[PDB]
Amino acid sequence: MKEITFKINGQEMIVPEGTTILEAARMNNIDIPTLCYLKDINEIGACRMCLVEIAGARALQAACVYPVANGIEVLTNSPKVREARRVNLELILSNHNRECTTCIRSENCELQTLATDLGVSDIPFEGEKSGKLIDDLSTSVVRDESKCILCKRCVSVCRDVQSVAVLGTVGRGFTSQVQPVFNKSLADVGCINCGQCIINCPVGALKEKSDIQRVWDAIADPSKTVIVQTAPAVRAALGEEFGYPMGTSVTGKMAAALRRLGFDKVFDTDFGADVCIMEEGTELIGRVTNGGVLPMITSCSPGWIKFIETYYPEAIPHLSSCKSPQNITGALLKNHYAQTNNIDPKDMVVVSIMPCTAKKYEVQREELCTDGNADVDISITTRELARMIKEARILFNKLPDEDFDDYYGESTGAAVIFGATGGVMEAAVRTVADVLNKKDIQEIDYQIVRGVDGIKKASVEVTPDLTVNLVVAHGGANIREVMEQLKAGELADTHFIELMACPGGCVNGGGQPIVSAKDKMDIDIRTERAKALYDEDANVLTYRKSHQNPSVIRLYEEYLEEPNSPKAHHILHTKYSAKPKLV
Amino acid sequence: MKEITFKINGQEMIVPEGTTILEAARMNNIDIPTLCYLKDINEIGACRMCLVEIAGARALQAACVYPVANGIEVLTNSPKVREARRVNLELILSNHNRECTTCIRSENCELQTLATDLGVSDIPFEGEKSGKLIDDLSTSVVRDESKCILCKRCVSVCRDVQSVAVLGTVGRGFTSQVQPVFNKSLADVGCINCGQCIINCPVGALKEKSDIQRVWDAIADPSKTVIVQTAPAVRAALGEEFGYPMGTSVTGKMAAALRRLGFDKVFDTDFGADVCIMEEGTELIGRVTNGGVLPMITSCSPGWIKFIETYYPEAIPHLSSCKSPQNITGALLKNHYAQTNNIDPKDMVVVSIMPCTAKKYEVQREELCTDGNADVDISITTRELARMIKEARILFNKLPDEDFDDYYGESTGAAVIFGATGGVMEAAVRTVADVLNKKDIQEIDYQIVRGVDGIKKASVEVTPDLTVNLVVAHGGANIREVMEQLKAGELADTHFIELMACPGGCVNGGGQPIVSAKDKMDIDIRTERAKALYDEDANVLTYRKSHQNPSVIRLYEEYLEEPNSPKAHHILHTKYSAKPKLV
Ligand code: SF4
Ligand code: SF4
Ligand code: SF4
Ligand code: SF4
Ligand code: SF4
Ligand code: SF4
Ligand code: SF4
Ligand code: SF4
Ligand code: FES
Ligand code: FES
Repeated sequence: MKEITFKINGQEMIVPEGTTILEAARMNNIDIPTLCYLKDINEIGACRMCLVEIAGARALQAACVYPVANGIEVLTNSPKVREARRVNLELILSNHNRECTTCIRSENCELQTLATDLGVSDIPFEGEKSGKLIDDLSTSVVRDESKCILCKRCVSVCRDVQSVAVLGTVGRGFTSQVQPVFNKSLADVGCINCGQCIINCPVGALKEKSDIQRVWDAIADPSKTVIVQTAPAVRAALGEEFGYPMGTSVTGKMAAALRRLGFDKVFDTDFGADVCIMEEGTELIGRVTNGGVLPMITSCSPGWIKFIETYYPEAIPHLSSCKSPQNITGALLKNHYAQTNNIDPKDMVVVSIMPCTAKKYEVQREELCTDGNADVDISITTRELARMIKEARILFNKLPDEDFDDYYGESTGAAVIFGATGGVMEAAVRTVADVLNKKDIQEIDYQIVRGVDGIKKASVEVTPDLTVNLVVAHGGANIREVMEQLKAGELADTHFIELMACPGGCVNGGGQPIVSAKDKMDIDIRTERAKALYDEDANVLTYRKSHQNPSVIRLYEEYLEEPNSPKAHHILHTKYSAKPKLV
Repeated sequence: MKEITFKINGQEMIVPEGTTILEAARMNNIDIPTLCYLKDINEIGACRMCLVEIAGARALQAACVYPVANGIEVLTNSPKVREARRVNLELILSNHNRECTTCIRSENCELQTLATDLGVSDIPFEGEKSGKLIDDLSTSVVRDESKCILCKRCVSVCRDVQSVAVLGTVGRGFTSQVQPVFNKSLADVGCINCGQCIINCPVGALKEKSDIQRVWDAIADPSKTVIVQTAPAVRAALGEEFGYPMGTSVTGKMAAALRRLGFDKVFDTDFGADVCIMEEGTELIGRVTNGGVLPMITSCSPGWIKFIETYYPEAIPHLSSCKSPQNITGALLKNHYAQTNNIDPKDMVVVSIMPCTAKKYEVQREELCTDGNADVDISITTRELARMIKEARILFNKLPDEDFDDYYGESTGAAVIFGATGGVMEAAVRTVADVLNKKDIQEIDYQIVRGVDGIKKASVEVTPDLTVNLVVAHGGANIREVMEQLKAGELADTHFIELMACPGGCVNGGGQPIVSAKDKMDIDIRTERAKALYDEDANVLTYRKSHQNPSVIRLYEEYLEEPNSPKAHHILHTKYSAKPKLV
């Protein structure tokens, strides 16, 4: 490690080799504007915002990608720098459609914050913006080309982080635009509905498919009763919308606010989640005792199973036949609650507040229906629920707390930890150990693989006669790596591999509220969300295990008999088919 | 008091007579959109944004000015209400220029918040705007009629609370615009530079005169050294810009930030304020001992003295020849500091940070010059200081603290109370009692006059042979009332009256940062600012009395000789002439 000495603006510093002047000034309490810069993701120098005077330099240099050097002098407040920033913002703003009353981003468009910050009132230079081509055809992602700034963040994210890379650049000059391949639509190619591309864009050129009109139409029907259900991870970040500090639980406030909307029933996805935990435990027991297809993987997140269908069909024996916890609880409410309440199943409308955006495509699937009836009707993301609350506009900061409904709102901590990565797998191994060997484990040690961060390996003795190999995976690149190893066959001994496309778990999902870059250089939002969720876990004083909850025991005794029954297979078990690829 | 029962949205409530529905919903934790409503100021129903359904009503009614009645039923989320709100936003935005990148208000324009809140899709209803012209001619206030939406808050403020009313409405249809009288400019009529009209406008149609370009030109000069001057009320509300809670002191942080800006010298006005208090007290003693013109009034705030010379020339003999504390400090730096430092008086540039906007007109006055030299050069408000430091872009939330330079940065609590209501006169009577009778008083009981709030009276025995009558006034209507009473001669026995043009004192001045009506309904920002300033006063552990400060004693002994000297009169005392009126 080499030590570099540099002198800026009255202060000298020693830094390691590879240091950039930007985060060096950040550490030394100086801020420089950023558009195209992301920490360790997009470092190319296309933004052309961050100019600083360099001693001995013919012209200005961009501080974003500028490596430090020894003995240099840097001054950041010359008149040339200010004039260059003003003129360059005037140039770049002549393309972005200036009707900022109606952008979804609106208040936190980083371009708008820069525009106000530089105080550049006038725009002397006119122009002819590029062609307006609204791609309002796909299922989840909507693109608008009248806004895009060629920041290149979206393409870098979809190339590196997700290892999919269905976006590229075409043309030259004004003809240069970001497009999918073959001039098709997003849904016509192998897009995974990752949600990272829509969350990382600093302008609002991308938006999600809005179904709030359908929601208002559904709630407007007196003949239709509404069943709303909640994720464990909605209270992980929603408080950030209302100016609350990171890590606030508003669960009772959320229930009260949803009741003020006039929803007939409020409920949690937790109960069916415990049901499917019992499920995967049951076919674990079966595949152990019958030599089932191994290694086993879950079927929780729609995104990566979509990826497996699209790209690697050869692992289709390895998937779990179970349907998603969303799908489990949706079918459960549409059947058992309907039987108890003696109401026509078409007379219920079920709405879900989930953070994945891939569920928008997942609900559109033909085969996720029971008895020809829709298990769930409308799925919505956290951001658009927030805007629904804002258009209703109840002062959220003074709500009291409320409880959930019988029976399917009850909670357990091992099912609270669904929000973080591997909590599903933790609950599964804890429950199967409790069932088979009466073993009381709370946490599992994880082996961090050298050179790859985000992949986690574990192996704990479930029974003295059977030690189960455990692998955790989040991040599309990690999925690609572990799938390549699985095709190579070196994971033959492995038993469970848990996968989601979105890195860091659902707290880092596509439906989570938008955050800027500044807080990302400060604090990992994943870390604070995980701490808040784990603190919520430690406070669950009713049950830390799913199989001990009296509600799931009641349902199993009365209506579900045992898992892997013919009724259980017919209602909760499904098959998947490979999808045609257009790549 | 009559009790009214009303049943809204599933809950019944009792209110006193005259309690309209909006605050009834507010205390019941329900919010309704407001544009044209202000608490106790503007109740007219022009906005037509706050529509709510009423049982048995042919059409919708505006909740803003709708009185409650017994046995009514109110529904707030019918589809009719939503469609009406959406169409009225679509209509009203068709006139407001949609160039929201470069409004001064920008981020916190209430129209932007409403536009995002209602989630308006597009504006199909095109056309042309009203005729436009920018009156970029007045000294302080700048108008842009292309933006304004006929909220009528500005005209109500300038009519009621200021008792000036130089704004009105003209024309029919599109020709209906708010304008001054006789198609003139703002500076051509009896405008007082109140600043309330600037602070209260919820759209950004009004702004202050910007001189940041002159500031950057001045600081760019190496041949000119810069001395910056701070008012005590600057840190009363600066923190609100950076997301800090109400009542945060960043004084040392401000000193550090200013030093990072390249200012050569920093100084606090408390020294000159103490000198002015001594001069006023010496004039007190002289007019008592020589039968001077009574009652005594200050000459502190430029606004009200502008009002007096413009409207009531008969009060000139009752006025005090002393200049404003910032002006006296500027002259002192122009003469005594120049003598000590042996630097040519034109080679200094002095910039002042005032919460008044009337100082912009005040510095333009030709009579306020010493020896043909400009006492102070540039004055800027707190808001544009925030803008200049934001574009300077140092991360203000992690700055350490710094001290002020000698001998003119030292402070006393008697000068800390300068910004608060009545503190100047408090310090004056405390110091004169200390000088003449060695009387130790910390606070004086005040008589609140019945029927008028903001007019404040006291009479405590300064000496057993002389009790001084004490009156404090803030608010243009209160100024008008006390001036009318003075002309009637009812205040013959009175000795001191304070006149602050902006209501509530300079802590509520035009230079303070913009706040929204949501802030104004629940809490008075004046109250929290006064509490912060008084807590700062209680922590002043160096001196609670001006005349015990060694710095003022040194300057009086070495350079100022005795107060009310011929040199003191020639340097610190001035005459005012009546200005022609065009009303
Ligand atoms: S980039 Fe989009 S959100 Fe930002 S100011 Fe422009 S239109 Fe508004
Ligand atoms: S969406 Fe547009 S602005 Fe955002 S990264 Fe992609 S190309 Fe750049
Ligand atoms: S959804 Fe995923 S695959 Fe599709 S463009 Fe975005 S990041 Fe790429
Ligand atoms: S992290 Fe969450 S949103 Fe992302 S794929 Fe997994 S379950 Fe879906
Ligand atoms: S009213 Fe002014 S500040 Fe508000 S959006 Fe329009 S232009 Fe921008
Ligand atoms: S400044 Fe103009 S737009 Fe604002 S309230 Fe007054 S008249 Fe209406
Ligand atoms: S500065 Fe004062 S007098 Fe002039 S328009 Fe504003 S409120 Fe009225
Ligand atoms: S109250 Fe304050 S801001 Fe208003 S005129 Fe007086 S000193 Fe200036
Ligand atoms: S912000 Fe520095 S090059 Fe992008
Ligand atoms: S807020 Fe203006 S009419 Fe009600």
